[PDB]
Amino acid sequence: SMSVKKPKRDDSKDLALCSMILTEMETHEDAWPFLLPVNLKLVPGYKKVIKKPMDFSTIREKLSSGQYPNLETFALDVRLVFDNCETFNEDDSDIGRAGHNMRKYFEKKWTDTFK
Repeated sequence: SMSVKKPKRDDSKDLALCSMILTEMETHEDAWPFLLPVNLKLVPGYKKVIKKPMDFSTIREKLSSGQYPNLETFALDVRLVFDNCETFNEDDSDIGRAGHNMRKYFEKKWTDTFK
């Protein structure tokens, strides 16, 4: 509350460490469905169904330009990528499986880096 603060967590490395995690996601072999925005002209259904499209390139630009106020907002957009993928893709598809794999990969890095 006013003039009563929990001890200050060092957040000065967060930007750099989120960039490294994002690099590792970008270079994963199952990243290919997620590297660029879904083409809303060429993928029937996507525009209407997926209210908040997100992809790694968009996260990378947001990161590089100070559009994440903190590391939680960064994790929200990464998770959004996988939640969108599950909304639109069957579990038993290459893209569906890619999404589950990448989410698992991300969540381990996240815990190991920050928890």
